Amino acid sequence: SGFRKMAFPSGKVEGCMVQVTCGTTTLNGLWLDDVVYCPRHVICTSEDMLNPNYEDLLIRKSNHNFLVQAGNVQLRVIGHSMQNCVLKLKVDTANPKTPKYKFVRIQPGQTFSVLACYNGSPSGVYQCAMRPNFTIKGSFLNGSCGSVGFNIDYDCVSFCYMHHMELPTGVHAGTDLEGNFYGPFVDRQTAQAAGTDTTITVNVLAWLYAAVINGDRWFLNRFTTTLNDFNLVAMKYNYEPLTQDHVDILGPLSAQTGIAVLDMCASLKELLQNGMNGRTILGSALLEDEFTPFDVVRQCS
Amino acid sequence: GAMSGFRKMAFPSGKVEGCMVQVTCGTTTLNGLWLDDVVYCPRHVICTSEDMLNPNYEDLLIRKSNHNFLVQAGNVQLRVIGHSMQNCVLKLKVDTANPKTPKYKFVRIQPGQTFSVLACYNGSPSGVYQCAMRPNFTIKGSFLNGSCGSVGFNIDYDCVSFCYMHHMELPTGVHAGTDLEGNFYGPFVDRQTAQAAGTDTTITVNVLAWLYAAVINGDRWFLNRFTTTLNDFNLVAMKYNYEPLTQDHVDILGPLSAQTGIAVLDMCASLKELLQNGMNGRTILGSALLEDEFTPFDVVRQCS
Ligand SMILES: CC(C)NC(=O)Nc1ccccc1
Repeated sequence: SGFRKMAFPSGKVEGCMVQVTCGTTTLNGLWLDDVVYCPRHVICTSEDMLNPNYEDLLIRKSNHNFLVQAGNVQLRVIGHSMQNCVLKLKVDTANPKTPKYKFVRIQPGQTFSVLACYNGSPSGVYQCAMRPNFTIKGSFLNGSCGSVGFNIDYDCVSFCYMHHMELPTGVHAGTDLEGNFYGPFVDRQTAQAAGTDTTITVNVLAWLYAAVINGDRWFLNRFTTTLNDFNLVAMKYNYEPLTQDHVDILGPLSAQTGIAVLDMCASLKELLQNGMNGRTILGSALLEDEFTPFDVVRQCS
Repeated sequence: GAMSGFRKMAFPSGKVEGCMVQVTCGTTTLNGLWLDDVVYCPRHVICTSEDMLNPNYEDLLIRKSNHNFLVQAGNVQLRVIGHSMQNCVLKLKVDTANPKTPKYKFVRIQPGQTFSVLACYNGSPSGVYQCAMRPNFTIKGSFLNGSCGSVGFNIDYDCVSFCYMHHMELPTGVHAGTDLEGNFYGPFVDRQTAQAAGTDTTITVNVLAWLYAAVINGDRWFLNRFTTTLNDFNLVAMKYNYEPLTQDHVDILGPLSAQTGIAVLDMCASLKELLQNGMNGRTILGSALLEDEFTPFDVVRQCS
């Protein structure tokens, strides 16, 4: 018993963090093989960062512009290129601490760990989910530009996120490791705000399934709803609509607890309309939405 | 501001990952901590299921030889050249010093203080989380199976301060353990006899540090114009199962009080009203819950 949210052990990622400096700007880079990955906005001054031509500003930088430092050892840039919003700096030295790794792109509602870094130094690690509005909750004290998000599967690190900027609303925004932004954001000093966030409905249901596996059962009722009717009530409460895909992902938990997905959806619809009336689920008075169905399957199976 | 939307973080775990090993005695398998040429693990690794109600560890240990213990780091078998007991922690000397040994200390923590736990299974790091030593001397840990010997730690200036090792799960869902010198936190014993955690309380000094942090970051809806006496506050607080506040904790919040202009007992009056009215969907620093697992030490350093 006991459901604590956990981040992946960060050691494999710690051995890849470096410090990247262009002019006055300093931020974190990801050193894998003989390439350092970092946000492309490190080559911008105050003049440039309003509507910059990144590819034109980038060719006109040499290789020695870039100050790459890994501990006390300065890595030697022997080439640079751009891939969407990530700058790629090929260096002369392969990282001997390079782990088994992959670049993957995740979907809103999926969870990963972030290794918060400052000036290339790892400061802390936390578990989070990609919000439905494609932002990640976190403060200025939860990593600066170039900190990465990742999952670990087997012994392989799946890099899925790189932090590019902190929005004023206590959330940050970024890209995958191929430079494609998550959400309608641009790497520019312009008026940018996150849309209205919603609650990740499939994750709440995963969490309610976890509560049932830990014998927290008071909220279960004999009723079922339709996917159509559940969605009607869900959106009124700023919950995400549930898709038939989400229903299928929840399949294994339904088979392991005996609670059909639309059976559990009736309990969650009741929770939304009446609250918990002074009760708790898994020890919390609030519904958790940063546990994927697979997070529960790992921890509770 | 700086801490708008702050999430709690564990320390980067890599330095501890390098010290985790698997310790087996007979058919019992759990985690050990490999520092220099010593492996530390719970002493009940030497117990059978029948020993667990009333193990005589001194008796069980003297019947063990160095070759009773199987220590494994990855695919490498470490060879035990000695064993001794320090309180509830078993200490296995091995013939190989851990080349990944970080700079480290053994420290005992008080309730309310925070640290990270590297949850491990079969010597293998599985996950990491940040927590506080609860006032009832337990920690709320992961689902678990065989995470005994997982350690809790702080990192400061690349030196790892080891403060906790997991020993047992109480019937409540919470966990109990020792410092790295083998002394339990709280009144628990490493036996399978009927043990129950006391009624847990909210760490009030940590809540007040959190509310102060919210004020530095411009989140001010919960402040009132009232103040209170320390003993009027403690009368109300304990009725909400909040931990009593001492002059020590008043002093500890002193820097935050000076940085915001809000006297500690002023904030206490604000907290008293929060407990009265409740946060009912309203958020502080982006969190819909009164956080009690962030210490005044961390707030002052993150809000210079
Ligand atoms: C509750 C919100 C902030 N999320 C987290 O706390 N993730 C996290 C995971 C492991 C250790 C510390 C934190």
